[PDB]
Amino acid sequence: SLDSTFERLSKLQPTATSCLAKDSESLFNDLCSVFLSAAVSESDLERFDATPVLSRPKAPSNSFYLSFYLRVWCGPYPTLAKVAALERVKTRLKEGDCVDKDFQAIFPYCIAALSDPAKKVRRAAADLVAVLGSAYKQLWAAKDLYGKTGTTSPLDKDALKALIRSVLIPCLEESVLHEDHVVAALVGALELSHSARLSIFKFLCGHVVETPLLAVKLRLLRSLNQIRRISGTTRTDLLLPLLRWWAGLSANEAAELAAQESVDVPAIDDAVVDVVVPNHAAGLEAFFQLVKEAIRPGLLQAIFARIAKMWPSMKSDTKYSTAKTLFELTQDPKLNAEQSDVITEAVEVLRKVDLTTDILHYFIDS
Amino acid sequence: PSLDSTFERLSKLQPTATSCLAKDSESLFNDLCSVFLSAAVSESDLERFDATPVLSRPKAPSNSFYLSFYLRVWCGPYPTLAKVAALERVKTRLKEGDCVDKDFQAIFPYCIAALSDPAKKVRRAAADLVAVLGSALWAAKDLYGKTGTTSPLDKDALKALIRSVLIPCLEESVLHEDHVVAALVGALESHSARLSIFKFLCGHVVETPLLAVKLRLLRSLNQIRRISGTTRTDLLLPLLRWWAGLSANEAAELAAQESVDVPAIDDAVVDVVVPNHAAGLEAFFQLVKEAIRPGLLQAIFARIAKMWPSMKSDTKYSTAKTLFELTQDPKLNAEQSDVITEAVEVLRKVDLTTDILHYFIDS
Repeated sequence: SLDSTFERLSKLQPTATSCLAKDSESLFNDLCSVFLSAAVSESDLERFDATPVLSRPKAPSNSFYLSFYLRVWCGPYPTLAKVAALERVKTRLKEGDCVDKDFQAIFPYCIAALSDPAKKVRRAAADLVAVLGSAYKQLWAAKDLYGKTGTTSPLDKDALKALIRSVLIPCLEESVLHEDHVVAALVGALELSHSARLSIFKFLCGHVVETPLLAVKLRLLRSLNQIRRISGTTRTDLLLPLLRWWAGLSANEAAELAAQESVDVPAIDDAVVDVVVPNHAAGLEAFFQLVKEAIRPGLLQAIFARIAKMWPSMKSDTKYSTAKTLFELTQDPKLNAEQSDVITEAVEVLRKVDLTTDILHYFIDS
Repeated sequence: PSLDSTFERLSKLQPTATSCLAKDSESLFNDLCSVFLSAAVSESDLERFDATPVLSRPKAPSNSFYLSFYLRVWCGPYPTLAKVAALERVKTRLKEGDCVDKDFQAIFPYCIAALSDPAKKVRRAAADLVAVLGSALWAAKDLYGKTGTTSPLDKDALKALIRSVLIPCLEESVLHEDHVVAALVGALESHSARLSIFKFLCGHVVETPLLAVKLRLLRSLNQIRRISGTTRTDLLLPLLRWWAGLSANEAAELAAQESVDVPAIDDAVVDVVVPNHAAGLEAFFQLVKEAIRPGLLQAIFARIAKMWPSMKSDTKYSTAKTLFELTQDPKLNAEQSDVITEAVEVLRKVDLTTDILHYFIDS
């Protein structure tokens, strides 16, 4: 109409559950449908922004208002709406009531938005990071942003000033220029402070585990995954439950979440499996456990292929151990009865890899 | 008197028909050769010697001794002037219409071997001799004792060797020590005279006692897997068998005698076997199961390795099964043989197939 729908939304109940949370799913789509039509007019854009369920005067108290737009960018929605959303939050956070709460939990989504292909979106997330950075020079949605939990390992003060001032703000311009430059920049940052790399690292990783946005997981992972270790803690040591969650869900379940965000299941499989580092005993065990349990085939494939890629940098003795398991796996009575593809995939690992003298003696002696 | 004492001592020695490229006439050859190396520097002593009655000019070709002596001297660890002297003595001895009735083709291997010589003087002297041999069967069953030229060249095949490959690349081979082997390879790579030349060359390589000539000729023969249905392996296998038969003593000794290296031989002998040769690879496995010199062992396995990528699809499986079979052999395991270790080195170095791996697992 579009005011008839605007009035339908007028009589709507404000809430505190975030949009990045389970309970508010049915609400979000409804609002989001309207936003996709309202965002073409600055007039209707304000109409929408203003209806009381969004609760502009309740962000930062509420965690609803910002969460809605976070989710609208980083979502399978056309460019002008991702821009519009980034702007609604950009201008809304300059208002003054907002200089007492922290809002660090937005940076994952800005970081994500800077990997976006649309030039206008990268510039919009750039501007938004600038405003977020001017702020300090406590925590918004600290435990409610995804419903049950929020920002799991918060960012330290020195780590925050290092995130903004050392890694985030200096790379904005080239990040607007090169759709790829963000992952490169963020990796080259966490590989400027010694313990700030660690706190930024943990912070990013936790948000990657906890969001429902597969898209955010991927974009953050394009960079986060290409970091083997930082001061005694491996990225696997931080992200392994992401792998256990993703592996556990059915083919339906994965196809369905992926469809909802219009992302490709294989890309997720690859990204999830890339969480495990070479000489990580527990990550390897998780791999072997997960393949013994019934799982999506593309995931099975992705896991074994990862074991292969991991093989060259596997140390000598864990190489032997991985061959022992692969062998025993070929020899397992239950999988043999199933004639599962686990056998064939395992033998393919044993082909494609460069074996060692010791492994060969294992093969000979039984 | 330059050499009168020695020449009178050689006078009293009785000529024989057992050839120099044969077994028994060893100390005799050594003796004659020692004197020759000193006699070859003076034309006076060269002629005194050439004439000595035990050499038995002009009884060659009645007697296979005279020509075999100088043959053995080109292809020996002897100074340049002595090899040239021998090449010249045979050229001169053979332009003499005394010999226009016998066929001296059994000399061509030794010329070919001689044109690979580094010293240019030797190369051109062998050039002279190839041309003189070209203007025109000697020792056919005698040159090496029990056998001679085991597979000879027909009329068309011999004229093909002379006019087609030898004499046209002759001058460039005198300039370049390399152009000989190259010329012969690019020659066997006419038909099917190629095959008769091939058999002929190989027969002399198997049969000669001159490891140096075996090598020099193999530098070429080994560069040819097959031509018109016959594998070089099928022709050279008894060489491999003989050579594997030798003790470390005998190989080091024979090698010393000609001043060639046991390893270079190990290499050339083993490359005799082409990849997809059932009987040759089978021979390898038999030989390694028997006692052999380690250098040969290393070389045999090293060869199986190199041969692997060209092993046919199924033959990879069968031979990997065989290698495995060796590693599990209890008698060798008690010996803690180096065969086991070299086999596992093969099974490591090689790209396996799913079928081979399943063989390993179901083991």
